Amino acid sequence: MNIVLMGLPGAGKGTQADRIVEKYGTPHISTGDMFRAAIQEGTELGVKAKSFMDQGALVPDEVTIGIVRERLSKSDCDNGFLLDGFPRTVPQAEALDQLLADMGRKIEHVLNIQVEKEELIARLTGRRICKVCGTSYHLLFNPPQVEGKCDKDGGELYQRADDNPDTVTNRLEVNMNQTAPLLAFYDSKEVLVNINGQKDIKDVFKDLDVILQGNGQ
Ligand SMILES: Nc1ncnc2c1ncn2[C@@H]1O[C@H](COP(=O)(O)OP(=O)(O)OP(=O)(O)OP(=O)(O)OP(=O)(O)OC[C@H]2O[C@@H](n3cnc4c(N)ncnc43)[C@H](O)[C@@H]2O)[C@@H](O)[C@H]1O
Ligand SMILES: [Zn+2]
Repeated sequence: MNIVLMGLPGAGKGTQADRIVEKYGTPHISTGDMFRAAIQEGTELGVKAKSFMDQGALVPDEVTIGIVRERLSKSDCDNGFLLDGFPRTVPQAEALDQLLADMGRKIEHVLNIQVEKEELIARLTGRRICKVCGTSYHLLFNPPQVEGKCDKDGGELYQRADDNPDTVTNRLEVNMNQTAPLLAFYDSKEVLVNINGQKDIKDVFKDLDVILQGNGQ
């Protein structure tokens, strides 16, 4: 289906994304991941993006919408898709509506994973990423089976440069600044669903599953 996983930095979007892909096998589209790739590719876009990313600020809308416009217009998204960490602003939200309006489609579910700020901060403090697949772990709450090695590919784990305290507080503030309105936009569009993310990973997924697995509740 056409899904959108939103939530503040550290809400467990990627974490829950890996589980949603397994089951339904829908294309995981993460703007955070795409920018990170452009950067690793060394593109001009990646150079300009990193500047904002390092600071913890949003990458300008026009650039962000642009890359999402291109990625979603690809064939591996006709049967469905899982946007992750997008949109984050109202312009992004509308640009996404029109984009799909042309393809004769629409967003069908906006899953908003909610967690209090303090938990969000603890989650980003001791987090680690797999050098090989991008997946994350948490030294305390969700450690890898074997220290420093990804459970999927044995890849090395590392801390995101921006997962430091200063940047984290700026990241949380900037993104929240856009939330309330973005949440209303979707709620008045009858597609939003809040979900308690302040629980075990498995349990947060079941709450997500209920909506994806259609069947009433
Ligand atoms: N649309 C857009 N517009 C403008 N700019 C944009 C943009 N999109 C991206 N950008 C730019 O790119 C930058 C980086 O983007 P991005 O990579 O998307 O950064 P982010 O916003 O900080 O979000 P995260 O992916 O890091 O968090 P997440 O919720 O997936 O967390 P995770 O699952 O690891 O979970 C966190 C930790 O918690 C643990 N965890 C997960 N679930 C649980 C649970 N249930 N209980 C306890 N711990 C848990 C995990 O193990 C992990 O260690 C942005 O700051 C911005 O500059
Ligand atoms: Zn990995």
